Amino acid sequence: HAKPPYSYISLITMAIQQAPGKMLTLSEIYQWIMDLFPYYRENQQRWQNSIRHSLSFNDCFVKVARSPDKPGKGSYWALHPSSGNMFENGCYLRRQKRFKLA
DNA sequence: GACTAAGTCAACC
DNA sequence: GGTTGACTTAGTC
Ligand SMILES: [Mg+2]
Repeated sequence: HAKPPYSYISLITMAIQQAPGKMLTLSEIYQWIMDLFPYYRENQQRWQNSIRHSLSFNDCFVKVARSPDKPGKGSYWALHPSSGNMFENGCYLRRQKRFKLA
């Protein structure tokens, strides 16, 4: 296929938002992206590292530790509540200012 | 075409 | 897996 019309930032945000808990683990971020965008069924070690970079680099995704083991392995990732509706209203490729913190 | 957000590669933790 | 950074790629005005 051709590449979906969304940035990883957009992708990760749709994945978190649809989450029943509004937070996912890395692997669950990967699974959503693959369940819906067959394009991402390929080239995995390239884009999966780029998802990790996004999650760490971007202030709009903060991690939320697990507690009582649950399944276990891997933190949870959620959206900073002060992110606004950023990749929202028709701009999924380039944000008009990336959410940086202070 | 600039300006700066986004994606790559890759070491380290 | 989660951070970092140096550097490239690319959307948008
Ligand atoms: Mg982050």
